[PDB]
Amino acid sequence: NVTYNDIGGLKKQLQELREAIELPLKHPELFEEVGIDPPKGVLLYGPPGCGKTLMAKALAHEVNATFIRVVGSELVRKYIGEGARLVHELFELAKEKAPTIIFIDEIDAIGAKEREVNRTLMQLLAEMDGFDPRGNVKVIAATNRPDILDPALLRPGRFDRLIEVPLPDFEGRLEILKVHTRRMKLKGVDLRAIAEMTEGASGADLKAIATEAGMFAIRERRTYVTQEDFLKAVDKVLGNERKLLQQIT
Ligand SMILES: Nc1ncnc2c1ncn2[C@@H]1O[C@H](COP(=O)(O)OP(=O)(O)O)[C@@H](O)[C@H]1O
Repeated sequence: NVTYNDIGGLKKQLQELREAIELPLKHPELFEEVGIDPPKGVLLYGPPGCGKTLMAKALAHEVNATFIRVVGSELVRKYIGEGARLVHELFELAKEKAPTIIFIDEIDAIGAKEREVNRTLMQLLAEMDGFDPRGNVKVIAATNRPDILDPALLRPGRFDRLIEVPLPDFEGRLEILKVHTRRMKLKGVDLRAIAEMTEGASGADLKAIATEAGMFAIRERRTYVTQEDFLKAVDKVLGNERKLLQQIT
C-alpha cells in the first residue's frame, strides 16, 4: 500500500502529476470552465528505480482507484494480433473496474519508431482516442528511453504531460533515506553522510542500503542500527562487488 508519504525527493514531480490528474478528477467541474481538457496519459521518464511506479501507485491510492499495471515487454507477443488484443482487454478491464489508473511500464517496448508491435501501438492510441476525458480512466506510462518514442504517442489527447523522474540529487537521497529508515531505530547514524557517499544511486539502491543495514545489525545481533552498518550497506549495494555480479548475471 502506497501513499505520498512513502515517496522522497520528488516534491515538484508529484505536484505536477497531481496537477495533471488528481486535480482535474476531483474538480473536473472547473476545468471545462476554463477550456482545458484534463490529460489522458502522463508520461514519466528517467532511470530505473527512481519512483515512477511509486508516484503512479500513490496517485491511485489517493484518488481511490483501481491500479492496473502492465509491463511493455509482455505486450510483445510471438503470435499475430495478440499484442493488440491484450491492450484492448486491458482497457475494457480498466473500465470494468473504474475508476482506474492504468500504468504501462516500459512503454518503449511498444512505442518505438516487428511491424506487428506497431499494430499493438496503434491499438493503444486507438484506445486513448475514444476514451474521452472528464474522464474516469487515466493512463500513466513510464520509460527509461524516452527519446525513442513515436511522437504520435505524445500528441494532445495522448501522452501530453511529460515529467522527468531523475536520479535523486543530494537532498533527494537524504529524503529517500529518511523514508526507508523511519521505522528503524538507529543511534550512530548521520544520513547526510550516507546521502553524500551515494551519488548516482537510485531510490531503489537507497532502500536496499537501508535494508542491508538493518540485516547487518541483525547478523551482529543488535536491536538498533548504526553508522557502521550503513557504511557497509553502502559498500555492499554500490561498488564493484555487486557491480561484477551484474556483469556476471
Ligand atoms: N523517490 C522515491 N522515494 C522513496 N522510495 C523510492 C523512490 N524511488 C524508488 N524508491 C524505492 O525503490 C523501489 C522501486 O521504485 P519504483 O517507483 O518501482 O521505480 P521505477 O522508477 O523503476 O518505477 C520502490 O519500492 C521504492 O521503495
